Amino acid sequence: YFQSNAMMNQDIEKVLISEEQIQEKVLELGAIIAEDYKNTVPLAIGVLKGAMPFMADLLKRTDTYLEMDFMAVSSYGHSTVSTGEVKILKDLDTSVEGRDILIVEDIIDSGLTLSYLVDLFKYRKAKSVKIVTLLDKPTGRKVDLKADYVGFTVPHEFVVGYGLDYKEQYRNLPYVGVLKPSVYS
Amino acid sequence: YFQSNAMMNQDIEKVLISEEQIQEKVLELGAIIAEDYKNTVPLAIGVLKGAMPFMADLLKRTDTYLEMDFMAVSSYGHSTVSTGEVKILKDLDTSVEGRDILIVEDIIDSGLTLSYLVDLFKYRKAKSVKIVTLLDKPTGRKVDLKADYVGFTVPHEFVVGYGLDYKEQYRNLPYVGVLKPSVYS
Amino acid sequence: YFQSNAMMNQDIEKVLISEEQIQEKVLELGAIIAEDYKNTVPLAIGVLKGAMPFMADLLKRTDTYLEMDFMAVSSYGHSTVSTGEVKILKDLDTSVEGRDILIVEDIIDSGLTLSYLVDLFKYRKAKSVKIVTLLDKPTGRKVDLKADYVGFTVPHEFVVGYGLDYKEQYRNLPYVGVLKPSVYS
Amino acid sequence: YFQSNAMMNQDIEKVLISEEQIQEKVLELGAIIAEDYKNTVPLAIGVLKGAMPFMADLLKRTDTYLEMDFMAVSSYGHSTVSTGEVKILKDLDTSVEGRDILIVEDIIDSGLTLSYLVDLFKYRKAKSVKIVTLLDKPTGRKVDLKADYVGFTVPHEFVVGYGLDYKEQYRNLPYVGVLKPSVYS
Ligand code: NA
Ligand code: NA
Ligand code: NA
Ligand code: NA
Repeated sequence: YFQSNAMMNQDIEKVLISEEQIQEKVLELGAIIAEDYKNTVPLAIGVLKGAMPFMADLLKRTDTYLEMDFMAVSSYGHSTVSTGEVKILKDLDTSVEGRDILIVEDIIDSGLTLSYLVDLFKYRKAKSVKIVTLLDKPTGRKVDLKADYVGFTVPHEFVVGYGLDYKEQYRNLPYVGVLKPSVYS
Repeated sequence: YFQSNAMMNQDIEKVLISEEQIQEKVLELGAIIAEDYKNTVPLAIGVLKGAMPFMADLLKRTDTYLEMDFMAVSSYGHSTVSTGEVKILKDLDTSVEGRDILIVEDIIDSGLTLSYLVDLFKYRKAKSVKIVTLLDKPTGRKVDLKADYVGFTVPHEFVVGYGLDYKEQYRNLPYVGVLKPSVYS
Repeated sequence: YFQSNAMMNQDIEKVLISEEQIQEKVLELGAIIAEDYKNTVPLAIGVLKGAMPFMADLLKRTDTYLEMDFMAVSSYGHSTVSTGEVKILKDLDTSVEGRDILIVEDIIDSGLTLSYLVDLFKYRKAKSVKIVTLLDKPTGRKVDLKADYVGFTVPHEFVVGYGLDYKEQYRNLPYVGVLKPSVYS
Repeated sequence: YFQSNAMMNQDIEKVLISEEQIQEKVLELGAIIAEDYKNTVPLAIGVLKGAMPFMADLLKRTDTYLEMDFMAVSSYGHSTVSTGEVKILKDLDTSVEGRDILIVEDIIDSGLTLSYLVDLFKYRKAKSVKIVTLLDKPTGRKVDLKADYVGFTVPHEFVVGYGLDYKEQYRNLPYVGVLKPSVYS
């Protein structure tokens, strides 16, 4: 009976999106974004913690002047389930007024919290607000919200990796995998 | 006479560390850290915003269970320049007590800020605190502080890219470059 | 020649609003607010740090069920002076949606930051947003904004005390005084 | 039958410490503190939200130069029930190094949170750290901690008022009362 050190791959049912697929797509989106933001320096924002790996790869493949920033938010309880209103833990380091804001996200599902942030930025007089998401789960929507750039449309699979976690782990996987039912059931 | 949109490359005097060099070193360091933390899930933390690109790539090449978190800090004025004490704007999302902390940094120069945080984590009863930095400028130290893992030891260059900025721009370059004198003086 | 320890009163040229006046006005305002909010538990919010002494005394003389909360904000520089847009350092502990918000302030001058907060709460779907200020300098307005409750309308005086500071000192005076010119110039 | 508008007093079993007692004590503590901090300008800190009414009254009865500041913290869960380690939501606006810190609190019960903050300030190189608390429940201690100034020693009563809440309400009472079992049972 061979026993060895636990590896994350042992918890993965299958690879939904490979690292190779991801890099191919990041290269595509970054080129499109560079073209679309040619003239101005936008503020590319990521909401911690999920967006980090994608935002990092995407922006280095986006050949244009831009500024990066980040926000941290937390839930107010069941009221973060109605309008998506969240508690701001860390706001942007610079003002939104007159800026072209690009929100970089790992996945859009219910669309609630991203919807709340987009309109908060429009309230703060952003010149524009657009969203680029690596993954999109359209059947999950609880409010209408269409991302401006989408890497992949995914079905209702329990996904982890490339920013996506299960109990704060797995975010470091270089691919998006489907977690075996055993691990979370 | 022909004009057109500006490109970041025009502002770079030379490439100090190529994207290929960074990737080779990230692979190397990822493997070493995975080996060192194979029997425990450490808390890998990055201090916004410079550490992101490196933290993303490094953790992707570190095949072990681990948790990610982030801190945001700001200067208290000259009392930060003289001692490292910084104002915490976003604290860790989880407790430090009993955890193995791994601080991921882009560059260590004076070492003041990092030293303040290291001893803050020790005050909070961390089990261990280690530091991995992509770049190390040992001649700049104002306090004794040696990184546990170092990608590159750099000389006296004005650098930008791969997280390093000049007036908040250039962090998205996929390499570490030397900025032309004209741009900052 | 006799010297001794310094006393704050030495720095005050004249009492503008005495402790006796403030207390009489707080009693009056607290009774009005209690009547206006008798059938609802409003969320009374103070923006740190100036509003504290007034908010403590006001709410104590307001005999009705209510909840207290506080926000902390900082300036974005020359982008907070022409919009009022400020950086949120500490957001409310509870959601704004559907709540009657009562902002307690020490003084309204330009009305910029307060106007930004009011419309922020309306963006957050507050049921109502009202403002009670101990002092009002209407001649300083940079935006149209009238408080719903005002203790005293003040002229063009350099004031300190009862929350108002000069270099973070004097906030503990139990009255509002005019600072001797010597101290600030 | 006779039904009237709900008043907070209807939820109060009895008044444990009256407004009259509170003011008499604040006057005493304020005079002692002004004497103890005669020569220096201490940084008087309050942890939101409970400390507000007391800090407000106490500091205005403290006739000495001082700076006020505030912190906001949140629990990490069960790990905040061992060392008292908490998540910092709002840190001090100024540095602690070399400052005489005076923590103003409404009540010390387990002593966990305050013990963590006191030693955090000593870690940040405060010149001194002392505590003034309105109420003290010494039998509640889970860690050793004696306040330097204490208004009243209270037994194990479910208290509300003068900053103390029950479901975020009652903080505005101008006295400290014992809540009727009915209300919380
Ligand atoms: Na651009
Ligand atoms: Na591990
Ligand atoms: Na009410
Ligand atoms: Na003093």
